[PDB]
Amino acid sequence: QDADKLPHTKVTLVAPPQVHPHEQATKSGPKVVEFTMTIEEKKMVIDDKGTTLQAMTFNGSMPGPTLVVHEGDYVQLTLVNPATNAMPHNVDFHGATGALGGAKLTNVNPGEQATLRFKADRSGTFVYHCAPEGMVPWHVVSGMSGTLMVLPRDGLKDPQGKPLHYDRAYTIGEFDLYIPKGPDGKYKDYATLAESYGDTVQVMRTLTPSHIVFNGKVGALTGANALTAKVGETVLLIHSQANRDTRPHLIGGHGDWVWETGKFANPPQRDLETWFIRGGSAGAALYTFKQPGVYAYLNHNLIEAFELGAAGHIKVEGKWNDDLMKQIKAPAPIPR
Amino acid sequence: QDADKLPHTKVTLVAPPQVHPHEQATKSGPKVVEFTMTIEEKKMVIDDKGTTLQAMTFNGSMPGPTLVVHEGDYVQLTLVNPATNAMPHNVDFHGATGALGGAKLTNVNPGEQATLRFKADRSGTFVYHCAPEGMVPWHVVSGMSGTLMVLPRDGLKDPQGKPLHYDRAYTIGEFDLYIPKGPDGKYKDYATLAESYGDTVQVMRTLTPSHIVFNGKVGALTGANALTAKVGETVLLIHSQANRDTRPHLIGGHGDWVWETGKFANPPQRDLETWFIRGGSAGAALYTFKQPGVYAYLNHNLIEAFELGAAGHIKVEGKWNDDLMKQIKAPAPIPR
Amino acid sequence: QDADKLPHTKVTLVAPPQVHPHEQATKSGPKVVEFTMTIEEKKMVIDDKGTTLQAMTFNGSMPGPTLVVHEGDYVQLTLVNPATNAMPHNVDFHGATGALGGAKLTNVNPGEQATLRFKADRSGTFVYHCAPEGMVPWHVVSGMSGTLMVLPRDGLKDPQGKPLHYDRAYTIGEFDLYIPKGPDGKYKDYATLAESYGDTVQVMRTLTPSHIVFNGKVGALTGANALTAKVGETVLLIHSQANRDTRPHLIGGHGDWVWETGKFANPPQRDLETWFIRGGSAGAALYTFKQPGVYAYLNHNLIEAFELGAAGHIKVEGKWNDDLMKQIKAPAPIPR
Ligand SMILES: [Cu+2]
Ligand SMILES: [Cu+2]
Ligand SMILES: [Cu+2]
Ligand SMILES: [Cu+2]
Ligand SMILES: [Cu+2]
Ligand SMILES: [Cu+2]
Ligand SMILES: [Zn+2]
Ligand SMILES: [Zn+2]
Ligand SMILES: [Zn+2]
Repeated sequence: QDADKLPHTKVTLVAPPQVHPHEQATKSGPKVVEFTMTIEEKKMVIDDKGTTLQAMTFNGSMPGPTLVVHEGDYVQLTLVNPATNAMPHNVDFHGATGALGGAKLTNVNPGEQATLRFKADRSGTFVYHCAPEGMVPWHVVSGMSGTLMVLPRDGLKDPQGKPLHYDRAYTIGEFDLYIPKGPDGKYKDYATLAESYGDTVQVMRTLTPSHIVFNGKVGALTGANALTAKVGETVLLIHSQANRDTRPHLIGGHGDWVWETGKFANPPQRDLETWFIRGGSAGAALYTFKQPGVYAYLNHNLIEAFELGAAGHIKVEGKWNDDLMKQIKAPAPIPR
Repeated sequence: QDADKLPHTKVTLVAPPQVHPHEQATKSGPKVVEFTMTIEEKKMVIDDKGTTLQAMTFNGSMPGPTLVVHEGDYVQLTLVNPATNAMPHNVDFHGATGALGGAKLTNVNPGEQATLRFKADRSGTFVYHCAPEGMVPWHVVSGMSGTLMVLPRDGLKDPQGKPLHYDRAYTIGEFDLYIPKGPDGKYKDYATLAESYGDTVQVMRTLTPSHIVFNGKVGALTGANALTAKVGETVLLIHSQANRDTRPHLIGGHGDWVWETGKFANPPQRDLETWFIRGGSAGAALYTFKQPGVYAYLNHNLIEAFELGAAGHIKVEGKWNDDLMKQIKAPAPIPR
Repeated sequence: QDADKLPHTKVTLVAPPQVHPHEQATKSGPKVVEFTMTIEEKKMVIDDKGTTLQAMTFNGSMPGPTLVVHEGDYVQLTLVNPATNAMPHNVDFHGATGALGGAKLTNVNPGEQATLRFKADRSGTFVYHCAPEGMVPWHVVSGMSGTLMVLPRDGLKDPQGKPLHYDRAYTIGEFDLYIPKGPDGKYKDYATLAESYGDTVQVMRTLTPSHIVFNGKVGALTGANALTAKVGETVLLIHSQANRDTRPHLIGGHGDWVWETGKFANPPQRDLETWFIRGGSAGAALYTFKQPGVYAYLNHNLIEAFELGAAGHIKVEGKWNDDLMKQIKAPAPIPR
């Protein structure tokens, strides 16, 4: 026990899909790691036809940034709700024990801020999300979630206890969105956040999302914004879904080691084609690239991916390996 | 073999969320454990606006009571269908081998009763449900399911083979309900069970539940009816869903050890934030409370929980632990 | 490396639910295994009321046939798209590494054919499916998927490393179908494949299937077409779902050993009542029959099974075992 004896570090958060610099295995000791996050309500364009979402976010982004600590650290968050916002908010860390994830101790009306500490005594990727009483699903589906990664002190491990590592970490929040439609069957635009509410609840209750998006927008992780890697590189793909199940898949790739339930004291599974993230959870997959090219990373309900938007790209540099894959005969007429 | 050489015990069932008294590890030997259950059709109020369900139940409750035996025992059930009921019924134990779970050997018109025996040769929590030919989903979604827990003879075990135990067992049946609506868009009330049928089937086919409820009602496990524990206590949370997937989560807590597929010869997983119960199955989680307070136990599709009703509370007594969690700065104005 | 040094074998594919002859454990060495498949677009009757699907298939069947190799082999597929078809097509093997599963190297307009080779370096059942740019979900949901099983060289293994085997392999593709309805609320019939498109997309986007079917049709694996086994026999049930989650269950039976994620380097789970196939994946269960009779194999969302069609039968010959299950008292009046 006593956390007050311990050294402090301040961490500067970065925007998804990146994750702030951290060590995997560490020789360092339990610290009190300090973070600050600032809630921002805002309208966002979520697709290529100018449909908007009256959104709510931690730190301006969907998802919130990923916070990283080691098992044994103490997370200390200053949560700030500017008076420029319209709603109260709080925070529920699934990584934390007591007070409803910290939601009870972090209720912040606009103009307020609070500071929570909890011990990160359990390794894994864990969702955090806003949970204001009477209003939980709305705040979550409107964008208010992210990931806390608690790495084992000696870093990641395979089922045999052998070390595993990644060279690059990426963070993907998947967001099932419930955008209301007018009598004309066009999506509704709302002047304020409060005004989106009633109509939104009614779409939510149909359990049918209008949109399902990575990192805030259809196409968010495509084009200039595609993720990147090199043949030989190991990536950790962190995938959070605070409200609905999803099934990540890397087209042309695999999940070399996957913790689908996101909890690193458990052995991961290997060679996965498609894994499963349970709504209300974050999972983690390692992949070491072996072929160059553009890969698709997606929800493998293909409707949810291609029709609804749950899909991104990874652009991978390096040398083609004909042993792994070879075009023997290119497309050509069927021999007469 | 031969079951006829064996001693008999009669078990007196109790109503959910409690589970009848049983031993975990036992020095005792294979018995023929005798149970009796009586089907009851009845109208139930399922939410706080007086919406009713033309329900069908084992022993008067949703879910049915939980039956407990040890691996190697023989379950012997007398299933009674009173002439005061309108439908035939039977029973399908997923814990059992042959005759479609026992459904073929237990077809009981109103006024009849039958007695089934099967060997409980496989450990785990297992769903049982009514499965009358031509009418299976209807009977299941209208309430006719429950759990058979078959404990290992030497009790529960962690992945390393170390003993695990619970001090208190709770049983939660989650029920996706398909209540029809009138042209006025109000829920339909039906004078008889038979009359609910056609309209219900049509809602079912949309795969969109009107309600999703723990133990028969919205708010069933809240207020006076909240579950209870103490700091230091280990609870086993048994969660059945005979028809639809769900994703249990304990807010402010974890799944210390979880058998999401519900089968105790498999190693459980640890530190889970959210687990997954496959429709047609029962799972089991252990949690040892470390902080006092009211916890929410819920389906972490938050729409299904807060809008539709898949949520309950656990009221936990004891001493707050500031090491685990501490309000450093309560909500207060953002410093100018 | 070099695949060109290696011997070739030609495999003759068979129609589901059968799987072409293969060895489990093998003393043989890495070969280049050659397959050819021919795409066929066609109208199919999918239920007992003459509803049709403008379908697209590999080799004339839903699902495609199952291709079997051993870990270390090279799969070499000649994919043929006859000029009698209307669409371009390709193939994405989840078992393969690079070029989007091989989709990029296999784009075949009608009248063309291509040949792909990749190394099957990872054991498991893996989905393959057509993935033509701009048109992926449509081709997949209209029938274009199947399984590649890559067996370990020394065959299947339990979590302790002990050998496992099957005597009979069956392959089940489950297909969520999105059949449009007219203003009269009857299913739409389409003269051409291209004409089904726009309406189909709109049903897809509701994420509500009109039909969910094993192997192309409601009742496909029932009656004369039921699967078969004997008491004492071990079956491997391969279950693919290229687009949507499903939850296989064997009524009256179990999953003795189950790889729900379908990847044989992972330990399987035992005693499962219901397992979970993630959309975009194939899983595998072993079961050794202990009782004769007709079993139901189904998606245990019972609505999806009985209302929508995700259910088949297994007819099992042999001797009843009263130790496992016994009708103690048949149905008879409740004693006065
Ligand atoms: Cu909020
Ligand atoms: Cu939560
Ligand atoms: Cu019944
Ligand atoms: Cu069942
Ligand atoms: Cu195609
Ligand atoms: Cu795919
Ligand atoms: Zn590396
Ligand atoms: Zn205890
Ligand atoms: Zn055998």
